[PDB]
Order: sequence, then C-alpha cells, then structure tokens
Amino acid sequence: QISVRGLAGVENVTELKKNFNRHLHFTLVKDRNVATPRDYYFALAHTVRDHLVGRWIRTQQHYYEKDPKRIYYLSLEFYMGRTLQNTMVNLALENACDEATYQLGLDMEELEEIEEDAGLGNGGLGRLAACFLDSMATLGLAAYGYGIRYEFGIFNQKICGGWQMEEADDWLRYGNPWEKARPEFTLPVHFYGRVEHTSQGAKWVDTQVVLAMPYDTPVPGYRNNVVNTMRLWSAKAPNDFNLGYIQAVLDRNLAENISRVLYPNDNFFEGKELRLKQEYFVVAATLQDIIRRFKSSKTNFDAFPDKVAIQLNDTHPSLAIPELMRVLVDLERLDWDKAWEVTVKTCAYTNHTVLPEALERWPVHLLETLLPRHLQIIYEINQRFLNRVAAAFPGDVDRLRRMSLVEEGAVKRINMAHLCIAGSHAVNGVARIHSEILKKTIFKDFYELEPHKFQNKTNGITPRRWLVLCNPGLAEIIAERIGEEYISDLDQLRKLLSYVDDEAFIRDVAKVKQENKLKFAAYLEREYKVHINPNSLFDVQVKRIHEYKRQLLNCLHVITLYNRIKKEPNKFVVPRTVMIGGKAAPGYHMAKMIIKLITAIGDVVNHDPVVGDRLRVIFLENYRVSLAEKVIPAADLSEQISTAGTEASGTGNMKFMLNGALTIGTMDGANVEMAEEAGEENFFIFGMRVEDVDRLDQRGYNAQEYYDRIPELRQIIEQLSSGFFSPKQPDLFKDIVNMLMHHDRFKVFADYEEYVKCQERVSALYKNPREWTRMVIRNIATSGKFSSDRTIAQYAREIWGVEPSRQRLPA
Amino acid sequence: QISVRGLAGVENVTELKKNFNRHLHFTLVKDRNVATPRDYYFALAHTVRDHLVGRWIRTQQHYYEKDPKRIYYLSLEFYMGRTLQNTMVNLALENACDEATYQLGLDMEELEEIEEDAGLGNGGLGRLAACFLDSMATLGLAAYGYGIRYEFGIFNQKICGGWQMEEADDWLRYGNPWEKARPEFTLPVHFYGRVEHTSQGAKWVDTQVVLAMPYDTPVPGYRNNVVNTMRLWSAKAPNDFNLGYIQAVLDRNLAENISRVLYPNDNFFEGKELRLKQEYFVVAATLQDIIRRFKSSKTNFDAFPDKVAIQLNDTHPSLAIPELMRVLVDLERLDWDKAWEVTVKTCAYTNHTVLPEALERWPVHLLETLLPRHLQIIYEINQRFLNRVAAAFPGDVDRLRRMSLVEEGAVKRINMAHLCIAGSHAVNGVARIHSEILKKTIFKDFYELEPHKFQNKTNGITPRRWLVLCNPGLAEIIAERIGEEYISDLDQLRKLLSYVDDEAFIRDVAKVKQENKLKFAAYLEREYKVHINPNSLFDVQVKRIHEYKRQLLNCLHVITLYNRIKKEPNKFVVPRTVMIGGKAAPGYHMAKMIIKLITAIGDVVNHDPVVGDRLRVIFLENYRVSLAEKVIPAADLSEQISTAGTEASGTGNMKFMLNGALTIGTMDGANVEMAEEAGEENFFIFGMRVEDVDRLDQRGYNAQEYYDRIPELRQIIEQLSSGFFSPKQPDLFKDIVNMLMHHDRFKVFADYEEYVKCQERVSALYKNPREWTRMVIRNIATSGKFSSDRTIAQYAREIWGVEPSRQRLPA
Ligand SMILES: O=C(Nc1ccn([C@@H]2O[C@H](CO)[C@@H](O)[C@H](F)[C@H]2O)c(=O)n1)c1ccccc1
Ligand SMILES: O=C(Nc1ccn([C@@H]2O[C@H](CO)[C@@H](O)[C@H](F)[C@H]2O)c(=O)n1)c1ccccc1
Repeated sequence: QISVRGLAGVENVTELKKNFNRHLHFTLVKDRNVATPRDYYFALAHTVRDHLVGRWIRTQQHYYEKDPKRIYYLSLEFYMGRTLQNTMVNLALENACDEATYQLGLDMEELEEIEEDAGLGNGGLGRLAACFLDSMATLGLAAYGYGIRYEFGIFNQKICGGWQMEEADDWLRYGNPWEKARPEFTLPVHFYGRVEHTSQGAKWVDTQVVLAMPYDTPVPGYRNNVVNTMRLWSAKAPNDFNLGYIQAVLDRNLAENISRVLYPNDNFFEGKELRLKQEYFVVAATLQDIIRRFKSSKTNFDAFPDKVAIQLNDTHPSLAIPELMRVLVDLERLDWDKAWEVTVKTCAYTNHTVLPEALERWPVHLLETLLPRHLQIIYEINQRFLNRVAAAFPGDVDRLRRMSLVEEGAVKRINMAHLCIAGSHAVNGVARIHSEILKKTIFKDFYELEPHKFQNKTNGITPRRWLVLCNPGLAEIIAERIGEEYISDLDQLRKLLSYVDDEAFIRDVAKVKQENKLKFAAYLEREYKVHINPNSLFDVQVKRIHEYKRQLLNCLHVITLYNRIKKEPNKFVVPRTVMIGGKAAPGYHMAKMIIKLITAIGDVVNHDPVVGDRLRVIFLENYRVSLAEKVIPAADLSEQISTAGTEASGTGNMKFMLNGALTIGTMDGANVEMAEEAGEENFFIFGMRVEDVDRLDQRGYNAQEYYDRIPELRQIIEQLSSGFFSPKQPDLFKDIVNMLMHHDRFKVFADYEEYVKCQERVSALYKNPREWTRMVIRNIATSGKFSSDRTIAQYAREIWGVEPSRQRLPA
Repeated sequence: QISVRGLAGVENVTELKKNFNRHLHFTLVKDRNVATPRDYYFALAHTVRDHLVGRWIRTQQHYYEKDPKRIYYLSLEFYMGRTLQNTMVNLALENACDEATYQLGLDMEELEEIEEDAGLGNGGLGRLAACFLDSMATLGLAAYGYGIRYEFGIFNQKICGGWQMEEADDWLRYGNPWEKARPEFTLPVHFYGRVEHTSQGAKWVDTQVVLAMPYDTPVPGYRNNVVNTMRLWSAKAPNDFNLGYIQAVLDRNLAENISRVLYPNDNFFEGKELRLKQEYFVVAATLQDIIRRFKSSKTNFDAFPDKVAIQLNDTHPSLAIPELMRVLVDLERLDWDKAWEVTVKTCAYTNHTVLPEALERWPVHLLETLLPRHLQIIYEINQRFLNRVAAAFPGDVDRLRRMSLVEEGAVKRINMAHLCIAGSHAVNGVARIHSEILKKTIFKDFYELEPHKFQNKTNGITPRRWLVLCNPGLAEIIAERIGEEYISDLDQLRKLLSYVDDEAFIRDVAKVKQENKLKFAAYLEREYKVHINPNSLFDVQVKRIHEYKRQLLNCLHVITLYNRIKKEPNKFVVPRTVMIGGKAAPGYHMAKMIIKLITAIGDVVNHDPVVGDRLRVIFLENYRVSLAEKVIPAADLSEQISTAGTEASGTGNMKFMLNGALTIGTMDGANVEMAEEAGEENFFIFGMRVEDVDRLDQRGYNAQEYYDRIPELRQIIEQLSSGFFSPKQPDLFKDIVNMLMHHDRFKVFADYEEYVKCQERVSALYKNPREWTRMVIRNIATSGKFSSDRTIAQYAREIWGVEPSRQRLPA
C-alpha cells in the first residue's frame, strides 16, 4: 500500500501464507473452523519470529568470532510495549504480511491489537532502556540488555467512579511467543549468611540459594540483519528447598516471589526488602554471566575493561560495583587495588532525577542481614574514598561528612548515588540543563574532586517505533520528498526546511494530522463510547501522575476556560479537546486525588449545555506504550509544564515534536534543547526559569499573594473549596486546596498567569491553519537531534570506547 | 532392526531428518555446534508430536460429527511416565526415528533417557488410569481423562545414609512438549460463601473465585489413528484478586496453590483442607466442561445419561454427585427427583481398597465452611436414601445407623464411599476376590438393598507399554511365531502353549531374559556404581512401601538365607540378587524404618567375605514408571506377598507375568485369577487364605507363639534387637521388633514358615533352567486375560453402555 512499509513480492507472500497455515495447524493445533482472532495473531507472530531466528543465531556467532568489546546495559525496567509490528518494520516485512493476511481473509491491524504490551517499566526510565536497545542493534553494537522477567508488569488502570483502580497485569497468561527459555544457563544467587575470615581471605558462608533462570528475547536492528539479545532473569527455588513435606513445597513461593512483580513507583524511593532482593538478584546473575562469557572468549582481568562495559541505568543496579569487587577479590584472588582499577574502568552511571525523595538510601541494617559481605566491601570503598577527599581538601571536615557513602543519623543509610560516582569512570545526566545542575548542586563536591568523570548525554527516542510504526502516513509524505535514509539518520529531516513554503507539502502535513485525529476519535467511541469533536484542538498531557509534572496547572487552565465561557457564552472561542492520561503509584494519595479532580471537572464541563462541543475534558484510561502510539500522532498541542529544574529530560516531549504537535512548555529538561533546535519563535515557552525558582525560594514562596492578586484564580479556588465540582461531597478536594495554598513544593500559582496568557497565543495561531502547519513543519524538520541513534553514538564514543557501524550483516 | 518396531522407509526417514533439523533451528533456536543431548531430545519430541496433530484434530472432529456417547474418566492421579517412546510405538514410527537419528549421528535410546516422567500419581490407582486411557483410545471410545496438572508430582526419592530423603519433582522445568495450554477454555470455580434462600430456590453467594485453566495432552490409540484427550486443570487467580498493592499480587499464590503438588499418600486418608479444595476444583471445572460440550452437541437433560458417562476413580472425585445435583437443581431448575434420576444413571464408582484408614471421611465442619451448598445437598440425599432403607427393612434401627452417609461421633463426618454407592448406578471392585469381599463385608448392607449395582471388573495393564515398549526382544520372538495381532488382542498369547516343548522357542525365551538381565546389571553399575552377578536369580519386590504389602516378610527371608550361609558356608546355594524398591509416604514412620532396615541388611550382607556373590541385597532408589520399564523385563521372581484380603487387585503382578518372571504369592487380589489362568502348578502359592486370616482373628493373633516355636525366627528377632544390623545404634530397630511382637495387623510371623519353604521350591526349580523356562512359557501364554483392553471392553459393555471398535480412522 505505502512505500516505507517495504515490498510485497509474490514469492514472499506465498511463503508467508504457507508458514501461517503451518503454525495454525502444527503449533496452535487448530483448524480454520474453530480458530479465533487470538489464534490468528499467534499464527502470525510465530511466522514473523521464524524470520528472526537465522539472523539471531548468526549475529551471536559473529560476536564470538570477531570478539568485540561487549556492552551490558543493566536496568530494573524495560518498557518494551508490543513486538509484532516493530519486528515487521525492522525486517521490512510489513507490506508482505499485510498482503498475505489480506489474502487469507484477515485484517492485520485487528490482529495487532490482540498482543499484550510487555509493560516491564513505569515510564521514562524504562522506555529509555527500550529505545536504547533498538538503537544499539541498529548501530551494530555487541549489546545485551539485562533485567528481570516480572510475571506482573505495571498494573492495568481502570477508572471507577472517577477513581483509579489497579488490576494485575497478567501479561503472560496466553504465552509469550517472542521469548526463549534457557534453563540450561541457570545460575545460583546467594542471600543472607555470614562472613568467615580465613588465613586466605573472606568467605561468605551459610547462605540461602535462589536460582536465576534466563529468558532471551531478540532485539532486531533496522534492516541491517543484526539481532541482539535482551536476557531477563526469573527466580526459581532449588529442588531441595526447605527439604512437613507439603508446606515445604508450598514455601518455594517465598524464593520465587523475587521476580513476581514490578514495583510501581516512578521517581520515588521505598526501602522495602523485596526490592533490595530484586536489585541484587539481577546484578549477581548478570555479573556471573558476563564473567562466564569473558572467560569463554576468543585468566587476564587487566584486559576485562577492554572487553566489557557495564552501564548502570540509575542506582537500581548499583550493587554491581561491590559485587564485581567481591568476585575479583574473594573468588579470583586479585589484590584490592587492581580489582578497583578494573571495576572503575568497567562501570558507568546514568542519573535520571534530582528529586531528593527518589534517591536510593538503603538502611545499613537491611544490608547487614541480607548482604553482609557487600556491606563490608562498601565500608572499605568509603574509607579509601574519604582518604582521597581528605588529601585533596585537607581540614575540610564538612566535605567529608557530605561526600561519605555512609549517611549518619537516626537510621544509618548507604547513599547509592555516592557509591555509583565513586565506582564509575563516567557519570552522566540526561539533558544539558540537568547535567549542569548535577555539577552545580547535588554532586558539586564530587565534581570538584573528579571533574573528568562528569558528562552529558541528552536523551532521545527511536524513530522506528515513534515515527515509522505509529505514524506511517507522516513517514510516507516525508519519504516522498527526501527518500528513506532519514529513518536511520534522522538529522536528514533538516532537508524539510526547504518545503516550509511548499503548498503541496503544507496540505499533506495537515491532511495526515486530520486523518490521525479522525482515527483516534473513532478509537475512543469504539473502545470507550466517548464522543469528541475531531475539528477541535487536541490538547494532550500524557505521562505519569506527579505533583512536579503539574497536571494541576493544566486543570487550573481548563477551569479558567470553562469559567470564561460561562461568563460570555456567545463569544467565539477556539474549540479544544483536553486529554490527560497517566497512572498514579498505588500509595501516592495526592496523585490519586488529582485523577479524581480531572474526572470531576469532566463531569461538569462535558454535560454543560452552554459549553456545547467547544470544550471537552477526557481522562485517558490505562496510558501505556500501545496507547502512546495512538494518541501522540493525533495530538496538536503537547503539554510539557514541569516546574523549571524538576524534569531531568523528558522523552514524551520528543515523541510529540516528531509527530507534528506544537509544544507549550517551561524551560525544563530537554525542552530547552528542543526550543534551541527549532527556534524559540517556533515554541510556546512560558514561566519561571530555574534562576527565577531559586530567587522565589530565597524569598519564600507565598501562595496567598497570588490568590489575593488574581481574581480568576480566586474564583477557581473558591469553586474547589465550596464543592462546585463535588456537590455530593462538598469537601472532597480540601487536601488539594490545602496543598496549593500552604504546602506547594512546585509553585503552581507562580506560573498560572504566564501559562494562561501563553495558552491564548496558542489559540490565536490555531485560528490560522496555514501558519500553524508551517510552524509544525519547522518543528518536525529540526527534531533530528532527538533520535536515540545520536544518543547511543555519543555513549559509544565518549563512554564505552567503541565505534558504531551502519553496515549490514549478510542475510 | 526388529519387526514389531515397524518400517523404516526412505521417504519417511528423509522427512523425519529434515523436520528434526527444522525444529532444532526454528523451535529450539540452536545450531549443531552448541546443541546438547537435551536439545536433541526436544527436537525429536517436537518432530514426533507433529505426527499426532492431524490425527488429533480429525479424531475430535469425528466425535463432533458422529456425536457418540462420551466417557469421562475422573481421577486425581494419572501416572503417565514418559511419552516419547509410547507415541512412536502407537504411530509405528520407532524404526523410522531410530534410522533417522542414527543417520544424524545420534543414539535414540540415549535421547529417550532425557525425558522426565510425568509422575502425576502415587502407584497402582494412578497407573491404572494411565493404562485405561491407552486402552480406551485403542478401542475407539470417545473418552476423556480429566484431572489436575500438578506443578510437582510424586517426590524424587534419594537414599542418604540408608534413609529416604524427599526432593521436589520439578518435572516442568525444561517445558513439556506434549501439552497444549488452552487458556481460551478457562472456567470459574467457587469456594466458601453462603446459601441464600429465595422464592425461586437456593442461591450460593459471596463466594471466592479461582480460575481453572485446561492443558490438553494427546492420547494415541495403537495404530488406529485415534487420538483422544487428557485434559488437566491448572489453578489461576482472577486479575482483580485481593484488589497494599504488592502484597495483594503476592497473595495470588494462595489461590494457585490448589494445583501445586500431588499429595503423596498411597492407601491412606489425610483430611487436609487443601486436598478437599483439589477434589472440588477438578470436579467443578470438569462438570462445567461436560455440560458445555453436551449443550454444544450435534435443553433436554433426560437424554443426558444417553450421551454422558462419568467414571469415578475411587471416592476422590465423589463431589461430582452433589455438584451435578447442584447444577441441575439450582442452575437448570430441574425438580429434585428428575435431577437424581439423571445423576444416578450418569455416575459409576470404582472402589480400590478395603483398608479402613484409606477411606475418605470428611469432617462436616470443613464442608460447612468450604462448600455450604454441597453439605445441604448431601444431607438431603441422606434423608431420602435412609427413607428407602427404612421402608425396605422396617424397624432395623442399627442398619439405618450403619448405612447413613453422615457418621456420628466426636467429630461428625461424611462417608464418601456411602455417598458414591447411593448416587451411582454401578459400583465395582477391581478383582474377583475383592468384589466378593465388598458384598460380604464392608458394603454388605448396600448390596442387600441394591444387589444389581454391584459388579466386578478385574484390573489389567496395557500390553503396549508393558510388553512392546519395555521388552521388544520378547515381543519380537513372540511375533516371529504367531504374528503381530496379539498386541491388541492379547488372548492370542494362548497360541504359545503349542511351543512349550519347542527347543528353539525355549532357547529364545531364555536368551531374551539373560539379555534383559545383562542390560539391567549394566544400568546399575553405570548410574549407581552397584555391582551384581547377572547369573544369579533376580528376586524382585517393587511397589509402594506399606505394612500390608509385607516388605518385612521378604526381609525375614533374606536374613534367613544369610544365617543359613553363615551356618554352613561350604554348602551350595542358588545365588540370588534380592532387589526391593518403592517410595514411602513422607509422614509414614514405619515405612521409613522399613527402608532403613533393607539398606542396613545390605550393608551387612553385601560386605561379608564368606557370602561372596551368592547373596546380594539392593534397594532400588526412586522407583517410578521409567524404572519399572527397566527392572520388570529383567526379573526372574515376582514377590506378591500381601496378607490375604488386603491387596484389592495389584497390577505390578500382571506386568511381571507378561515379562517372563515366575510369581511367589499369597492368594490375594488378582494373584488368585492369575494362578487360575496359568494353573496352580505353574505358580508359587503359599500362606494363609482369607478364611485362615479370619479364623486367626477370631482366636486372637499371638506373635509370641511363632517366636517360641521357630528357632530360626527367634534368631532373627534377637539379631534385630541386639544391634547386629546397627552396631553404632543398637536399638535402632526397636520400633520394628515391637510392632512385630505386639501390634502386627498383618500377621508377618504367621506366614513365615510356609514362605521360607515355598522359597526353597523356587530355588529347586531355578537349578533346572529348561524346566524353569517351560513354566515361564506357561505363564506368558496365559497372561492374556490381564490386558486392560479386556478390562475396558467390560466397563464399556456392562457399565457405560457403549461398544468398542478396533476399526481404523482414515490417516
Ligand atoms: O526516580 C526513580 N525513577 C525514575 C527517575 C527518573 N525518571 C525519568 O527518566 C527519564 C529518562 O531519563 C527522563 O526523561 C525524565 F526526566 C525522568 O523523570 C523515571 O522515569 N523514573 C525511582 C526511584 C526509586 C525507586 C524507583 C524509581
Ligand atoms: O486408598 C488410597 N489410594 C489407593 C488405594 C488403592 N490403590 C491400589 O489400586 C490399584 C488399582 O486398582 C490396585 O491394583 C491395588 F490393589 C490397590 O492397592 C492405590 O494405588 N491407591 C488413598 C486414600 C486416601 C487418600 C489418598 C489415597
């Protein structure tokens, strides 16, 4: 049908049809008379998987023969979404499969909707890992993703009476055709026990053993025949476990609970024992596998850093540092100093937030009981590190306190960020402003001691999933003008600046957006029975629910627009559909109240006859990767409105830019670099800068001042307090009003006036479709910097010491 | 190589080789350079499985079109063993696969050893279900086996310091290529709750729900292209289960524990709640599936018994009776009397033991809490049943007490056997003597009320697994004389009586036995580093460890032989290898002490220089179906020595007869019918008959009398007491001596003299190889009655009301 989706040759279609029929018969054990759409999905998935296997085997054989430096990306989260379409895209099979299924009387897009998301992450950090795997394969790096195979991923969100309800994400119920169990490579992991000192060093004895069983998933590069591996570990009890008899067998569940469920916290630290067990489990199994592969290569650990790089995705796998030391010192019998040199040169650390509540600080008493040898190693690392600090800054006693890996107080804790900096040769933030804030504030002391360690690597997104897959219409009109090479070299989108006055292109860009909006408007009615006006401006804020992300500021603007309409009903206003979506962590009360507020506003606004279809407020239920793929291409306006200095980068912002939405945002995270690329005239920037926030903090933030001086804001607060949005429960939102008025860490009121004014400027431009679209073209054209291919090429060259390759492996 | 294993045609071998290579590549994702023997096993299993699928689909399509009466065999146990060789045998693929693998440089028998047993049963009852499934498919019956998919089957037994240790049987660790998950046919099962009475009948409300997910395994008939289904249910929590958040997800384990593990009790009742849950889980899911299939056929439940038969394998699935009533009365709104008519005509019950401790008697308080509606139904069944008893036997108040389904006392209990008799149109024992004992003793009252219900169906074994598969050498020499038809018509073995004086045949029968013994002697050295003399008489007792089975009587004979050798070292004795094997239930202390005794005797006997290789005592570790397939063909002497009236049938006895061992046994269970078939002169019968046991009981059994009058027995008891077999722990066996002397329910001493004398007669015949073999031929020749094909044909005609068919389905 469309060019970017590849060829549908007679030979290929014929083979696909026959292999589809083979899988339905032999693999699924069904005939066409009894088969359901789900059976048809599985027959297609197995057919596509077959095309991966030869390339997968020969890629791994290639790495064994060539023996390049291997990259190990360690993460507790991989937010992969669906696999079928992505695999077809990267193998150039989409048009052929579309034709083959069409000829069998089936609709492929209907089959695609059957697949469960692999929802093994919370949000930005987990999705970053997923985009990174795609880019590493596309750039021919010998890269492996290592994590945990959670039985239950991020919960499914249902909205009941306007409230979030959580349901278990039983994603494996129908099986997972993509993974291959590798029970043959099962490895033991140790917990508890005690340390014995011999004349020949320390021994960790009397431990409990849990087995780590790997499952491998293929990661295809874009049309280069490279297939890398994501290896996820699953917890299993040994067979002599607890071995009255019945209870001992039932108690195996205790061991196997380690890989049962993803902790659903986004940017927040909960010091639970089970979470610590998960973090050690992934680190211990992964490091054994790395060492095994290194020894089987082609005794000398001096060359270890030449053949191995380990990237820590936040501090979650920080135990890799003392675990590597443990193995090298206790088991391989290296001297401390040599082991430490190897460790530092091997490990690098990526920081994802500056919010104090998100930082992992583990109580010493937990580590003492669970990982006694690791605590001893951490103490020794600390002692040697502080000795270097003391030598560099003699007499500076407070610096010693500030830099210690051990935090003193009521409960003694280990600061895992400090451990990561001490034990890594590179430390990076994830956008230019964030990386600067790290050096100036939270890690200033460390930057002074070791300036060479600190780097920036601005985040990116993969243009395969986030353009070609989710927005084929836009990909096609681009390819029609500039060819297909931009898909793996996104900087080529700059060539589109030559078409900003091209009447044909302007029309085509606008047509694709309208189609996407029509498709999404239909999706909503079909799946949720919710009506929307497809001619309205689609104003979208989708991301996890957090106070710092300021969904509440968006709510205030919505109520402002409603109040203005009620004041002057017969005045023209640009019609809007305001869509907000995202999950709240189950224990985060304020985030749950914010969801209730949004639905409560919708309940009033959507049923007011005077408003008509000029304003609609919709909460998008169960926001996840598959839903992002639908809503992002349909958006007109991207809301990126975090308080300056709080969102480290953002990546949702980049997805919207690539897909033809304009951005309203603060100068926060990557928004700064996006505006710099596109030009500030082509962005809707408002609000306090970081320096303005610092000034307000010095003075003291007083929310009452804003309430007193802004009558429109006063009205809204009075409406919330009095029960206008909750007539049955008049004091429902009192916690929200109280926080806003007395305890607001994120200064919602301070940006309100500038936000409302900026929103007026958005409505003004939307009234002029031609000029709206020209600004859109200027955004798409300068989105190239934000490809994760750029990001990974920078990690490769500046941290890992390897060169990317766009060259094909033989098919 | 050999005829009975089928053809190895060039076309077939070529196809098998290519499909083997395809599975290794695409299914296993391996190349030949990295593949292990386990990978090779899986490639072969998938290749053979492919041959099953077409026949499986078309068999089930055939039943839908023809709509015959369906047979549902309900069992908590299916002791299936390995599947690969059985599948090849029944499909006539063994020689072709042997050739194909040979050409790929692989040894098929080595690959076969990799497969885990499906050990989903304890012993005789579970293995009977497995032989039955094979016979039902071979006889073309539309039959379905329904049970539980235990994650952990019968434990693996390890012997450590002479003691039994138990290890979890993690049989699914590497996957199960034979099963197909059917998550689409998942059904809800209800527990707890309460009963509400409406104007329109009872309602069971406020229940907890557990999901039952089916897994289907193919059951191939012998060379008839029929493939039936065994459907096993697995427990899953609903997704809103317990839905702080983390704990609710972890607590799903509580629901899913229902299908976690097989209770390892053989002939013993433990009234645990989890076991009751298992019994209801299988019954509730199965009955819904039966009703669904009945409605989808081709409203009228009058024809239900014409289209459905349910066979209860013991009382374990007895809840089918009140569950069927519940569905018909509460949900389908039938009147009680009509529902009861349908229930009785649908259900039939097989009893497997008369031992009082094995009978299921559930405390009323358990049923009250777990299954409140079922208890109400059971009370109503009881009331109506006792009303009929009162009318038939007016004034007989004690009969009313004896026949009640409700047992009065300290703890009120429901007698499940009484429930089964009341609610079934047929009740059968499993051998002629057992069926007679039921009518004369434990169910006398019921037999008086309803004589027409009581039947006999003597047990049998499948000659596919228990001759062709495990003993191809014997199968081949038989086929050479009489053709191949006997494999599905075992009565044809009578034709062998014409060869009892044939010198060629006599030589061939003896040669096959020697080869089997050589193979087994080698297996022992290879796998267990244990040496045995292959020229000795192989004296074998393999079965679960129980006091009634009298492994202890065997032990006494062994010690007698040792003592006689020590007394007269230079006298000739026929050399023996005495092998005893079997598992003990983990909570059964005496059974564990018996295992220790056997190993302790071996420790003395096997290292006494004076004995030499004239006597060896070996405990066979981890007795299971796969081990039975090895040891049975190697045996010379089969020990079947239960106290008369205690072993209902036995089936191990029949396996030994078919494979060319002679039998030493009591007149118990099927031993009686075996001796009747072969002729008493061709059996080694000894000991008390049932009538002799009854006489001794009336008088009172005094073990001291035997100890006082038999000097050789006194010596043994004195050796056990004094610590001769446990020098480090002199009083180790005091519990055994005490039981024997004061509390022996099974009268070990009473049969000792006759047993020892009979054993002398065995040694006498073994000295004459030609006459030994002629007696063997007379046993094999008359083993035909003991085919499970005969047994199933009798169930079909006399209970289920269906005709068997030996006719082929089109391939
Ligand atoms: O902070 C935690 N978890 C975080 C932290 C940051 N992030 C996000 O990472 C993205 C990728 O770099 C950035 O674009 C965003 F700016 C950042 O907010 C995220 O998605 N989860 C956390 C802490 C303790 C326990 C669990 C999670
Ligand atoms: O009695 C129980 N479980 C039994 C009972 C009898 N049997 C056996 O069944 C074989 C097949 O008919 C016969 O050949 C044997 F004679 C008989 O002993 C057996 O293998 N398990 C039991 C009771 C409560 C709980 C669990 C098991």
